[PDB]
Amino acid sequence: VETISFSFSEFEPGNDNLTLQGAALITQSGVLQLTKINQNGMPAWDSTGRTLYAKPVHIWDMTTGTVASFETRFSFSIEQPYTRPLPADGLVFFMGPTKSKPAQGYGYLGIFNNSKQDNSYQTLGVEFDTFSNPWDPPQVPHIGIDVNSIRSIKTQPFQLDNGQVANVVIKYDASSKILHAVLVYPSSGAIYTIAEIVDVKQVLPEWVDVGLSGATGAQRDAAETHDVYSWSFQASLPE
Amino acid sequence: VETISFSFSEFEPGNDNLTLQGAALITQSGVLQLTKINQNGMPAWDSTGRTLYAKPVHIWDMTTGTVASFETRFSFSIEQPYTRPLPADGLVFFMGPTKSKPAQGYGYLGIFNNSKQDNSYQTLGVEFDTFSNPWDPPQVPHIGIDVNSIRSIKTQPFQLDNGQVANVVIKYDASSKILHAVLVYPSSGAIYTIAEIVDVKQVLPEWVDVGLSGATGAQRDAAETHDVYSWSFQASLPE
Ligand SMILES: *[C@@H]1O[C@H](CO)[C@@H](O[C@@H]2O[C@H](CO)[C@@H](O[C@@H]3O[C@H](CO[C@H]4O[C@H](CO)[C@@H](O)[C@H](O)[C@@H]4O)[C@@H](O)[C@H](O[C@H]4O[C@H](CO)[C@@H](O)[C@H](O)[C@@H]4O)[C@@H]3O[C@@H]3OC[C@@H](O)[C@H](O)[C@H]3O)[C@H](O)[C@H]2NC(C)=O)[C@H](O[C@@H]2O[C@@H](C)[C@@H](O)[C@@H](O)[C@@H]2O)[C@H]1NC(C)=O
Ligand SMILES: *[C@@H]1O[C@H](CO)[C@@H](O[C@@H]2O[C@H](CO)[C@@H](O[C@@H]3O[C@H](CO[C@H]4O[C@H](CO)[C@@H](O)[C@H](O)[C@@H]4O)[C@@H](O)[C@H](O[C@H]4O[C@H](CO)[C@@H](O)[C@H](O)[C@@H]4O)[C@@H]3O[C@@H]3OC[C@@H](O)[C@H](O)[C@H]3O)[C@H](O)[C@H]2NC(C)=O)[C@H](O[C@@H]2O[C@@H](C)[C@@H](O)[C@@H](O)[C@@H]2O)[C@H]1NC(C)=O
Ligand SMILES: CC(=O)N[C@@H]1[C@@H](O)[C@@H](O)[C@@H](CO)O[C@@H]1O
Ligand SMILES: CC(=O)N[C@@H]1[C@@H](O)[C@@H](O)[C@@H](CO)O[C@@H]1O
Ligand SMILES: [Ca+2]
Ligand SMILES: [Ca+2]
Ligand SMILES: [Mn+2]
Ligand SMILES: [Mn+2]
Repeated sequence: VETISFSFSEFEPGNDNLTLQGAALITQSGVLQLTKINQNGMPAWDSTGRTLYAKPVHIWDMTTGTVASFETRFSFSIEQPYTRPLPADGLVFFMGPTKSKPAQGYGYLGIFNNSKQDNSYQTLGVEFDTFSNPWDPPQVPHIGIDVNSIRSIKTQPFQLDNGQVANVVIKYDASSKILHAVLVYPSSGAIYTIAEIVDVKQVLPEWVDVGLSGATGAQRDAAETHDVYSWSFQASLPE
Repeated sequence: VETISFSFSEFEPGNDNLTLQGAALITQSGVLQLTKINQNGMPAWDSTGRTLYAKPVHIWDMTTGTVASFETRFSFSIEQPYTRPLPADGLVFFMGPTKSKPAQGYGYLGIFNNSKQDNSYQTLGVEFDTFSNPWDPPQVPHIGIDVNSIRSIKTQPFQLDNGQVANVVIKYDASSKILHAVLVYPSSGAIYTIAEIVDVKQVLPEWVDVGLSGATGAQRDAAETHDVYSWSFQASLPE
């Protein structure tokens, strides 16, 4: 069995196990700030940042046809300081082709280039979307399961607890092909759940990079923070 | 669309919306004690209790072939006062034929009569099992999805936070046929998730009773409490 796992209870600056892209930065306090925070302490608009684990993960094998089961857990907080304009755009946990660079920001969250369902993306993502684009349901924020498109195959609205830490658990069981995600806010006790069938062999390449991406809006002050405090991941490929 | 819903933020003694069976009792403090608590305040062994909602729920229609999506949420606590003998047996949320009475207690949790996979049971259950029987995995406690049998089709071990309140969310999406459950302990922040494919049309009758059942052990002091503080449920059958 081929297993891979990592656990960051906090982030240390200078760590070579994470690939920081775009605006992503690790503070001295051990926080991963996906999107830019200005000197005045306010979140900057027109910002895109990603963080990828430094080693590729073997998700499935074409020869044997076996697929890996995996689980990831992370904690984040989103603070929206202004009433106007509407905050944007969100953050997303994703898996896609290795050696990838940031795609389009804003509503595309740094992982897509347009709003089409294109098999060439070879990307699976679980988004926490804060702005309603034309391809989105009217309710924001919402959790969404993205399969080769920013147009989610399933969404679940949730109430943002401004600035509070949210705990996320995402699990994929290869036998049943179920991707199940949970979001919990310890501050209010709120629990949100979402699940859908996803056959990763029809979406992802055999080896993928795993990461987090965040993005702020296309207009002045259409922004919010996208801070991550911890991140763990484990995958097991039966051989 | 045929919808049904109920929400008990607390339980009131004398309420005619709940059918209490066996040892089940609602205290003056508003707590639903599924299994017996002696005058000395200790849980009694050889006790079985259930609570069913007073109205049957339309889960699916044979004529149109449509099936309902549903969600239930409840909070409970299990206190295990002794080191020896091992505590038992657990509690379970279930759906089965209408007008049913308690079945065998102990490891059968008040909803099964033996350890066979029998289609005649017509029962679906999500258990929180505290004792390892011969049909159980060695790890206890564990969450389990029971389909016409006490021998779960899927299990997920969890660590009991003795006497602390646990929050449970169980959701069934008819379109994908996914039954997903989550258990969260606010006291420790622990989150457990479990999911599996279950086609209710192959298990349950068109109309079912929904309830909670709990049971203590077959030997002296092999017991624990099974207290429920709140319970909500909603089901929607598309027509
Ligand atoms: C977080 O980042 C950490 C820093 O990079 C990761 O730890 C490194 O993990 C490396 C594995 O990829 C590991 O590399 C090996 O280092 C050996 C020498 O260092 C050890 O022994 C020294 C004494 O001899 C001692 O002084 C050191 O303190 C270490 O104990 C070296 O012998 C190995 O070489 C063999 O294997 C390579 C292939 O991997 C062959 O090419 C080579 O011929 C030989 O057979 C190996 O060296 C690395 O080889 C590849 C090359 O590109 C690298 O430059 C070279 O370093 C390295 O020792 C540790 N560093 C430390 C300080 O521990 C950490 O990885 C996790 O933890 C390690 C221990 C391992 O279990 C990994 O699988 C884990 O992922 C990162 N953590 C995470 C979660 O990603
Ligand atoms: C928790 O338990 C509560 C107590 O039982 C539930 O509330 C009852 O819900 C009954 C519905 O099943 C409801 O029954 C009706 O009562 C009507 C008379 O009472 C009202 O009007 C009076 C003035 O006329 C007023 O004084 C009262 O305070 C009430 O406002 C009565 O007219 C209805 O009869 C019609 O419908 C029946 C069929 O249901 C026909 O048979 C009949 O010919 C007529 O057409 C009806 O009466 C009931 O009929 C069936 C019979 O077996 C019953 O004995 C008889 O009572 C009842 O009014 C309320 N009680 C109260 C105090 O509100 C509660 O139900 C939920 O809330 C209600 C309001 C409703 O929305 C339900 O759908 C909800 O489930 C239970 N809650 C839950 C979550 O289960
Ligand atoms: C398609 C696109 O990028 N849309 C963006 C949206 O994502 C958000 O950033 C918004 C902020 O006002 O600006 C545009 O509408
Ligand atoms: C099959 C059966 O009822 N087994 C029971 C088990 O469920 C538990 O109650 C135990 C307590 O010591 O006693 C027996 O082993
Ligand atoms: Ca959006
Ligand atoms: Ca058992
Ligand atoms: Mn969206
Ligand atoms: Mn069991």
